[PDB]
Amino acid sequence: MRTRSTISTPNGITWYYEQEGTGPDVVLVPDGLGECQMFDSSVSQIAAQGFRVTTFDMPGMSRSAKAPPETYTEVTAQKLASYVISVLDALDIKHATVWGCASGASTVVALLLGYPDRIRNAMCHELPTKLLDHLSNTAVLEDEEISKILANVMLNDVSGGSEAWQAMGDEVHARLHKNYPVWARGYPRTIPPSAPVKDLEALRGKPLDWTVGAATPTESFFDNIVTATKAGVNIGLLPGMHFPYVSHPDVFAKYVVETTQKHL
Amino acid sequence: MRTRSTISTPNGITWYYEQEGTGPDVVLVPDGLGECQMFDSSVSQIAAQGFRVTTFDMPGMSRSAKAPPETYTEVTAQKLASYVISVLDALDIKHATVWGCASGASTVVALLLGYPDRIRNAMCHELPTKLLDHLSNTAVLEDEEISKILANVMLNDVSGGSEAWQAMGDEVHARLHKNYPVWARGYPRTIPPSAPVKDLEALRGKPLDWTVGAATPTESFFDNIVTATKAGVNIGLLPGMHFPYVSHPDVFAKYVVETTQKHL
Ligand SMILES: C[C@H]1CCC[C@@H](O)CCC/C=C/c2cc(O)cc(O)c2C(=O)O1
Ligand SMILES: C[C@H]1CCC[C@@H](O)CCC/C=C/c2cc(O)cc(O)c2C(=O)O1
Repeated sequence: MRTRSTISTPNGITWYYEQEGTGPDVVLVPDGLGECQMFDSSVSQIAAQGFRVTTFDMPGMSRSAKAPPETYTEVTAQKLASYVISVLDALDIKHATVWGCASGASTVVALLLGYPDRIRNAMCHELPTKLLDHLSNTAVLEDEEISKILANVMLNDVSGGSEAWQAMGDEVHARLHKNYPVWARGYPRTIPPSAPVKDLEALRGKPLDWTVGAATPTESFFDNIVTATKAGVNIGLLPGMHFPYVSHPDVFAKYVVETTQKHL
Repeated sequence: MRTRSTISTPNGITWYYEQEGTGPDVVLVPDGLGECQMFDSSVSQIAAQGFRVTTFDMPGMSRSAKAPPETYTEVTAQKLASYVISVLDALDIKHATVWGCASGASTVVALLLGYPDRIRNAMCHELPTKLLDHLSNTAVLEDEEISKILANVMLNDVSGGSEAWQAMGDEVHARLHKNYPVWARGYPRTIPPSAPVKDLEALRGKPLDWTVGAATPTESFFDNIVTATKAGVNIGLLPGMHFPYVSHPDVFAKYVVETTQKHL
């Protein structure tokens, strides 16, 4: 049985969140698009091994759109880690395993470095460290231009699984549609320079497990692989590209549970 | 003015080879397909910056097909390094900068480790260290079935640039056609276990520059990036996939000259 509800935190944000299961806490942090329905079937699968799985739309996105502007403009890993700690405080989640891709990847690493007593272990996927002009440039476009371009980039290029991406269904793509412009304006200029992965030696020894997409072109996250290896941090592959929890939910969920079990 | 000629080495191989320019020696070793026409426009570009550029079809391939069977069956980095040393002996090339992709990548690092006095510096691209069963399994297919499959894999998937691949023209594709089966039967089962990168500390400090394709899916040469980083070896990207000297000849040739200049 899945809890679907809202909860507020004193930084002005009213989070849509979901939660299933009983056990050690595992938290699934969304990617830049902030849409936690992406995790839907994995939440059930992780929870069915023995875990409490919690997830939530991110601030200004989808059903957590009721939030102040500092919360989705000039976004940084450190700001997002703060937000996620706040919703963990509110849900009384004291010690959490965390997953995150993209801006969520930067969030979970910032979580791990910033709040080490809170984080049992952190799985980051495809941590954006480099400014990409094709993304940054969309921000100056009109909202509806942005949705069209980005919806298409996800559908045809980088879902890692187009049928799975389509099958999320119309409600989700209608929420995504509204999120594309707030993401485009809030994330790509300021998320990469905030990458909390320039201090190699802070990563060393930490309980951190890094993945990249198997089918993702090598240039996108080449740098993650270099950085992990310099720092001794476990690094490997999941199938797909940026959304393995959409395209390969079974392999995704198995990986989250195995990795969490490694750290109980 | 380009020398196009043959020369014979005492291991039974008659090499087709080409050579242009005057300067320090730079040697372009083909990938598994053994076809040196792939380097055509680069040979002129590299040479025009004050190098003597040499290249050749590989044994049992294209115009270097007159060779004994040991030279293109159960092929290995160490065997290939031997073969190229032999043709460098014959052409009286005493010190050489070397490039190689794929089996050529393995060859040039075996060269570097095995004949250090001979190798000024080695650029290796996409060094195959893993057995792939989809490749190994083509070997039992009918020659002509292997050509069709493999011609099509290069054209549609892994060229890194279809137009450029097509533009090489009919003569080269007709030589490739014959090479695909010799390659499939000779290389994929035995080239990877011969990977001369299991001794990390032999690589350390050597004058080696490693690249992978930018557009190449991350899983194919993930392991190169890990291995280079562990060994302090310089590692970066070129555009395209397995054949940057076909798809991006300009950036290929610039990279070979810049990198060679770093080592005079
Ligand atoms: C929203 C996803 C879209 C993936 C598109 C994907 O194809 C582009 C992948 C590289 C960029 C991801 C990205 C980069 C940033 O600077 C900030 C981010 O929040 C992301 C990120 O979350 O990417
Ligand atoms: C000729 C190309 C095949 C291109 C398909 C290419 O996409 C196949 C995947 C990469 C591996 C290539 C490879 C592997 C080996 O064990 C030995 C080899 O000589 C190669 C190699 O030369 O690769």
